[PDB]
Amino acid sequence: ATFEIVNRCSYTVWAAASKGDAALDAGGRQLNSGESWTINVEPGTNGGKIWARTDCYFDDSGSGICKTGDCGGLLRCKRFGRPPTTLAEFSLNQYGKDYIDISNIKGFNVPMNFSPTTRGCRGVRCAADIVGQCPAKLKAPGGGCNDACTVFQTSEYCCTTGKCGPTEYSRFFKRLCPDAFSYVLDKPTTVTCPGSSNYRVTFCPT
Repeated sequence: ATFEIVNRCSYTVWAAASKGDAALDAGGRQLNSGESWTINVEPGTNGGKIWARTDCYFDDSGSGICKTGDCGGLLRCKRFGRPPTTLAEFSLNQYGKDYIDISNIKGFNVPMNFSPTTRGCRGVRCAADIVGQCPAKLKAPGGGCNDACTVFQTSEYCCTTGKCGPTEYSRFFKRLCPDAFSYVLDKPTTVTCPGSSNYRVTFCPT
């Protein structure tokens, strides 16, 4: 499956793509404002994620740091990134279909649209100004709006017992972005697409 990752932000981002224990394609790359990076993701990838990283520094070897979404200091991510990270999430070729969503379970850093480029399902978008509106207790000094699990480390925010409900903090993300997951047991906003669809993730779509 091909994913075209497009940076429509006025600022440079460093895209990242991983299934948690491995890079997807190169794993990461710089995208200046307006640049497009096409990656190939193996069919049947389960639990894949694409995100943006902000305010990164990398040396010649591809090691450094990002203010948001840092993946162990690597340009070429092989693991998931450090919150806050708006997440484009996908499991492909799962019994004939692909499944896509946007999640704010790990916070929000950059606005995102995640849409098919092929026929047969709709896209999802979280493009509201979540950083600017972020509750004070969730604001990431590094930049971004953390989720409440990251900040407070409770069973209720992290849904550790599988019994949690919505919270004042999850309802903030949900209000700004109804089409993204706001907490682990949120009513799903997952979209069913044709198996072997192709996609585009646009940062700052508006």
